[PDB]
Amino acid sequence: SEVPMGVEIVEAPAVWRASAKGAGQIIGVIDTGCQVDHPDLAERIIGGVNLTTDYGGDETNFSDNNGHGTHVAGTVAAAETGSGVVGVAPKADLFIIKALSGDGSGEMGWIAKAIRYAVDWRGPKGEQMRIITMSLGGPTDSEELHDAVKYAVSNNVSVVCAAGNEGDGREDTNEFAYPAAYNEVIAVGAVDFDLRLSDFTNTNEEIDIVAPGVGIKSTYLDSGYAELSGTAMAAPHVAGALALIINLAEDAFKRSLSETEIYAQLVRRATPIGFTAQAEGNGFLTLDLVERITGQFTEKG
Amino acid sequence: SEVPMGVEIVEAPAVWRASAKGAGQIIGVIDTGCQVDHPDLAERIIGGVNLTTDYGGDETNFSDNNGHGTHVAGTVAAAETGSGVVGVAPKADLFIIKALSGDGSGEMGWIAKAIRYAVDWRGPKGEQMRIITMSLGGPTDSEELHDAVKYAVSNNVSVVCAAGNEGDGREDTNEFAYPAAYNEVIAVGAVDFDLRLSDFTNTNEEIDIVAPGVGIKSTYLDSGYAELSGTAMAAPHVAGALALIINLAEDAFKRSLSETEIYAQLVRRATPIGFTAQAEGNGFLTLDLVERITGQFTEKG
Ligand SMILES: [Ca+2]
Ligand SMILES: [Ca+2]
Ligand code: NA
Ligand code: NA
Ligand SMILES: [Sr+2]
Ligand SMILES: [Sr+2]
Repeated sequence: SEVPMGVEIVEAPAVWRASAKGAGQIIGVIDTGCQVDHPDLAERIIGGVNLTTDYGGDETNFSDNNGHGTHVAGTVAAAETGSGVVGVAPKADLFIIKALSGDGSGEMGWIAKAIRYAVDWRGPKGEQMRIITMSLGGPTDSEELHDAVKYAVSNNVSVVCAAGNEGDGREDTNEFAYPAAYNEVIAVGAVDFDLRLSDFTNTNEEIDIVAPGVGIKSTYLDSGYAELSGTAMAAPHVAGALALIINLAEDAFKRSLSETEIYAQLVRRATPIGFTAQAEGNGFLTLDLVERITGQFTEKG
Repeated sequence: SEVPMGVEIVEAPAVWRASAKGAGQIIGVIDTGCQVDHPDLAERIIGGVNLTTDYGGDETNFSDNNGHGTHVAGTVAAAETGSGVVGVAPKADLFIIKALSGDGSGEMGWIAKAIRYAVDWRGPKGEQMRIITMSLGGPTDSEELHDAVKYAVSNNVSVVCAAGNEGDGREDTNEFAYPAAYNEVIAVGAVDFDLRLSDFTNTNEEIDIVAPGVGIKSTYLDSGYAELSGTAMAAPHVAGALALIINLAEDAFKRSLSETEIYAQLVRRATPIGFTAQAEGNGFLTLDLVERITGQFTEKG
């Protein structure tokens, strides 16, 4: 089906109805930018920015030299179309922030302003962003990346990061990457479709959750489709999951929720597997877990 | 058994082993003070303060004129003894803050300093407090009660409050009490042993969880035992639950956790019943829920 397996095990379809499919949420994608014209993405993308000196400092060209950030974006919100793929939140909107280059590398300061950009951003109506996603990592702790992050988190924005693919198969070796390594962030590691712990996934004391990250079919360059692998692919499932969660929990609680409140709601939709918390964090993302533990039986007409 | 039913449905016994029974955590009880000599409490109480002008401004007499704060304290940590009752965290220590009078009333400013006291407190080693509990409510929002609360929460202290017993049986009438009504607090409503929604429990958009609050047998005055009722009795189960949760989650995550992190861990040990979130918040406190969803089978020798 139009739906990939990762969007499936994560249980997004079980909650689309109650979540309005992510409708009304704007997700910032910080990556190598995006193919704006891909049929599976064009009505999701409502804008973007270029902060690399790719295309020579060209502030408004945020298309994709790599293919990476096109992939990630599909996982977050590839729309339903009969065609290709659907993302965890096919009614959420994507703001593209190209802060990586065609070589897939970026300088700490490209990231930091990307974060700030998205927080400080507004669009026509005053439509602001609530989730940001970054399937990208750096071995280096520079403060003020930290600060951009803390800037975000305390203006009720949720920050979702790939954990890093610099690890072995020991839960007990711990390997870090930034910004996933900061506490304020939602740091996502990777498992495959058999919930086996992918080898490359960084383990540490700051991992929040894991999601599918092996052979993820999603939107590719030149209106294509490709299967990539990495914690870069895990991260966006939890990015989308958050648009669902905000909607369905703001319904239920009948008000706005804090960053804190959102995180708690994410975490209660996580199911431990058999790995340590340094490896799986709070568990694997199971978006229907709350319904399932509650088991009300309702009429059917 | 020495164990009351509320400590039982809440599933405290299922996690005592892994939590060290609350060992190493100091819970502040803000109430009508406590019978320091009750056999079921004396080795739990490691100090206390009097901030009422009961016993004429007598700063160091924190015994109990009412019986209320003796009850609450038992629910939090009545120790195992073969005798009477056991609390949700029978190895946690209690600091008594009398800020209510023999008439069970207190002035907003007695509360506010009680909170501040406990935060700013230290004992011999530099043993500080992590949980505070307040089975007490006031119809009035005075800022700087708010601030005491925010003071607490941002110095990694968790604040646990009775929701209020000024409600009907409609989930949709919403009735408030302070400090339970502030967002930063963990506000607890009451259900009975059949998970029926007790009538008196305040409902609103700020309720976090519910726990047993009908006919709670606990430690009473003059080394007695009594069954009281109210959200005042719900609150302490979640107070104790937090000492368990901190211990077991700091084991698992192998570091210190923030206020945020603690709350998420509480909330994932809550099971919705069939009521709205205005009524049950995130659900009923089920301390073994995480194990149960994870279902690893381990050897037995
Ligand atoms: Ca490792
Ligand atoms: Ca009501
Ligand atoms: Na599609
Ligand atoms: Na006892
Ligand atoms: Sr985190
Ligand atoms: Sr709250």
